[PDB]
Amino acid sequence: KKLLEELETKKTTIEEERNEITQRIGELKNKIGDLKTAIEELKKAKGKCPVCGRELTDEHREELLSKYHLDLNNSKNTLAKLIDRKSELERELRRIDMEIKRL
Amino acid sequence: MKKLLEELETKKTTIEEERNEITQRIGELKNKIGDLKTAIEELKKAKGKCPVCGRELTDEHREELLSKYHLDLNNSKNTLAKLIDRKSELERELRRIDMEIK
Ligand SMILES: [Hg+2]
Repeated sequence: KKLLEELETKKTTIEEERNEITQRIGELKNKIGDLKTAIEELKKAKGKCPVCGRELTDEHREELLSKYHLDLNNSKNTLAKLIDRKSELERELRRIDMEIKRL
Repeated sequence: MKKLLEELETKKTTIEEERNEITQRIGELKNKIGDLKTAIEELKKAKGKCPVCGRELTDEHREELLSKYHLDLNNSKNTLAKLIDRKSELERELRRIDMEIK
């Protein structure tokens, strides 16, 4: 019985992880999108920001570019890892059920 | 005669020059129109800071800037519609000058 209890609790723990990961994947995609369109605009700068109009030097443009591309890649590496993790948790869930149904 | 002919050739050329400048305006204009649409798209994303350079972008400045860009966008589209119609007309006149020339 306590075995069943532990399985049921482990199952809710997995679903919580899977639901949080699902939410993280969505946010990361939004972030990745924002980074790309930001990098796009930034490349059009030539002394002034094309979005807000304020002064933006080639030096800063460049640095802002390096920073955003580093943020973009890291977010894509995390996205990929999140996807794999979600797929793994789904197999665990199917398996945790397997054990339950039996008991 | 020979002077009528000259006048016809000289007018033909002034029309091609007009037609060629409008063509160039249209190209620039279109690119300015795409730039305003992309600047507005990014600007709609601001919430305290400019999403592009990270500077402070207050909600008040965002709306004002959004007003200016929308205003320049619609106008640019106004001029563009006009230039295209003018160019279409100049080409009508060019075809008409050639006839007169035969
Ligand atoms: Hg900016």
